[PDB]
Amino acid sequence: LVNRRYTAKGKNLPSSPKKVRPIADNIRGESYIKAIAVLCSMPNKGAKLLEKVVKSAASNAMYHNKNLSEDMIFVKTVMVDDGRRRKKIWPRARGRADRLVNRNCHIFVEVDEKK
RNA sequence: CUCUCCAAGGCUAAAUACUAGAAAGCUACCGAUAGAGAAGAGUACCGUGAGGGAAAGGUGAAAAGAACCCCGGGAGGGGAG
Repeated sequence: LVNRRYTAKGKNLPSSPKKVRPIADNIRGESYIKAIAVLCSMPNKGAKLLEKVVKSAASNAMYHNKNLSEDMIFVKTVMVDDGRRRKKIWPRARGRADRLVNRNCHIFVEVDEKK
């Protein structure tokens, strides 16, 4: 389905997909200007990560299609998958130890020329 | 009774037990949770010490390891090879 000419992918980003998905829901299908404004405004780590990936996707589309400006572009699809995990130890009382997982996420954004 | 043997001195190869290993070979023996614990080692780690004891093999036929360009602080991705 993907026009892989027009897309950006960010692998192993430092946030959990459970925390990045809602921000993706708020910009899926919006216009590029509106999405960029939302991501700049909202002070969430996932918001900043999506901002980088979305800006890169728009840049790729513009570079390969010179007659496409920032205001014909809308964020067509947005996918947020889960990535590698790292386990570190958190020690507790009575010699008990717990493993403390750190999750990463993959982010895939495709833009498309507006309706 | 008869039949055998002649101690209280000292040696003796071979046939026999064994393979940590060395070389030459074999397997209706194993193929990475298997096989020695260990394809990387009694190392990492645990205990004052005696001692106990892991997990981790694979690009491609050849690095011929992605010139250069774009986004990004990078990472990474999108093109070009």
